[PDB]
Amino acid sequence: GAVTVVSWGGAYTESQKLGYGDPTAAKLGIPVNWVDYTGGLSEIKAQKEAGAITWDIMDVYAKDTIIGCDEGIFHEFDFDKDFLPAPDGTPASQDFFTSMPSKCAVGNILYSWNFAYNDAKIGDKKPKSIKDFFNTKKFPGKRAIYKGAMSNLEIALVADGVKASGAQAGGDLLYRKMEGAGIDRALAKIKKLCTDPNGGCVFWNAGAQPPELLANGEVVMATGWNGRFFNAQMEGTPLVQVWDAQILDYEYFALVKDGPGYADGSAMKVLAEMTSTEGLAGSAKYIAYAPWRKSSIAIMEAGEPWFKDGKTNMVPHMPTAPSNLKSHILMNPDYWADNQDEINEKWEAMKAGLHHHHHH
Repeated sequence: GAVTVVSWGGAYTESQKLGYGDPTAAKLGIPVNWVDYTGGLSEIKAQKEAGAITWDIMDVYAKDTIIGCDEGIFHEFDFDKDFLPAPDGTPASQDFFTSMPSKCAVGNILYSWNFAYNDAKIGDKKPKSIKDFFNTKKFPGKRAIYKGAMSNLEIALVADGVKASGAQAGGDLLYRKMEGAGIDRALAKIKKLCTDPNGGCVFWNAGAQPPELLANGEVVMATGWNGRFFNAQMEGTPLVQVWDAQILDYEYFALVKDGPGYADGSAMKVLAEMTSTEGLAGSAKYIAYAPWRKSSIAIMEAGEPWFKDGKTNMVPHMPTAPSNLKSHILMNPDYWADNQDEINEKWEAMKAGLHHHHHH
C-alpha cells in the first residue's frame, strides 16, 4: 500500500523525492507519493474532521509540529525506538543535533529565510543588508514579502535597529522584544514599505514565487527560502542572496494519525527510512538545506563537492555556514505557535487596510 507525503513542491519536493523518497520506496516495497501544499494545518484539519484522511506524513513548519501535536493530529514518537541510529550506533536522539520542539516532530533539514535580488536587473547599486530591503530611496521598486506575519515581523524589527542575538540557550533575544509594542512597530514598518509609492508589496505564498518574481523583474527584492534561490541560481538565473538578518529555521516531518498507512505501520516505516543518516545527507546533493543529523552533516562535508554535479561544494551555500550566520536570527517556533492567532488578526487588518486605501 502507498504512503502519501505532503510537502512544498518545486525544488524542495524534488530534493526529497530524489534524496530519500524514491530510494525508500524502492528499498521497502512501499510506494511513496508526493502531494504539494503551502504549509499550515487547515487541509489536514478538514480531512480529519470529515473522517477522510488521505495524507500520511507531512513536511511541516516547526510551529505546526507543536500545534498539530497539541491538537491530536500528529503521532507522538518514542524517538529512539522509532528513528534509526547513526551508522556508528549513536542513538537518533544524540545524532539529531538538538532536541525536538514537540514529541510529534522529527527533523529533516535546516533552512533560512533570507532575501535576494536579480543582479542583472537591480542596477549599479547592490543591496547588502536588511536595511537595504526597506530602503525605497536607495532602492526604489516593489518588494515581495511572505503572506504571513511570521518572519516579516522579525526582519522588520531588525531593519528598525532592534537587535537579534542569533542562536543561544533560550532562543533568540529578539522575541522578548516582540510584545505588543514591538509587534506594533513591526506592523508599522511593513505598512510603510507597502504604502510607499517607491515601494509596494507582493505577498508570496509558494516557495517558487520569490525566485520567479525576481527572474521576471516583477519585484526588485524578494524574501524567500534560501534553497529556492539556490535552485534558481544553479539553473542560471543571476540572483544574489543577502544573508543579513537571515532567519535560521528547522523543518520537520510529522506522522498523521489515522492516515491510510497509520494502523498498518507502513507510514512509520517510510518515515524512519526517509529520515535516516543516508537519506537526509542525500537530499543535500540537490538543494542547499542542511541535514538535521550530525552523521549526515559529516558525510556531506567529507564528500565535497556534494552537489549532484560532482563539482559544486555545498557547504558554503548552507544555512549553517559561518559566513551565512554572521547576523542571523534564530526562529522561535513556540512564539508563533502561541501567538500566531492574535498576531494574524492585526496582520490581516493591516493588509486589508492596504487595499482599502489603495487607489486604482
